[PDB]
Formats: sequence, C-alpha cells, structure tokens
Amino acid sequence: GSMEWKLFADLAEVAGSRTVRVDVDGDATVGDALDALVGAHPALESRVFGDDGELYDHINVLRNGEAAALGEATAAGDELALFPPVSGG
Ligand SMILES: [Mg+2]
Ligand SMILES: [Mg+2]
Repeated sequence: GSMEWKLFADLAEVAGSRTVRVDVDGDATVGDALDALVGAHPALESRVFGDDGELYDHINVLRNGEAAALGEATAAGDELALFPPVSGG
C-alpha cells in the first residue's frame, strides 16, 4: 500500500522535502517503509542509519502518532514521521 513519511527539522532539510510518499508491499514493516524513504532520498542515509545499517537510537520514528518499532506492520494510508533530536542543550 501507499503511505507517507513526514520529515522535520534537520531531516526535512537534508531530504529537501517535508513529505514523501512511498509504495511498499502488503507485508511491509515500518523498517521496510523506512528503506523506501531512504531509497527515494539517499541524503537521509547517513542521518538515519549507523555504520551497522541500524536505525540510530536518537531518531524518533512514529506510525500514526505513536512510537513505532521497525518490526511493526504497516497499512495503506499510514502516516509515518521521522524526528531528529534537538541541537540545543
Ligand atoms: Mg551509511
Ligand atoms: Mg563499517
């Protein structure tokens, strides 16, 4: 199904977009949807994933308003969000 990522702060700046539509498999996880996002906007890759290819602990991923693990299922119509940590103390 199709779903959309909303990007904020530094991540929206790096991607050059505040909203990205992705179309993933019916059994796609949030992690699969995240890989689709990065494929569309590869500049995000260094900000989202560590050297090990794992999501950084300090990146906040939401699915429909709630904290989401990358293993969570998705559904057509989902609104996913990525928030970075703030730069200030
Ligand atoms: Mg990398
Ligand atoms: Mg390495």
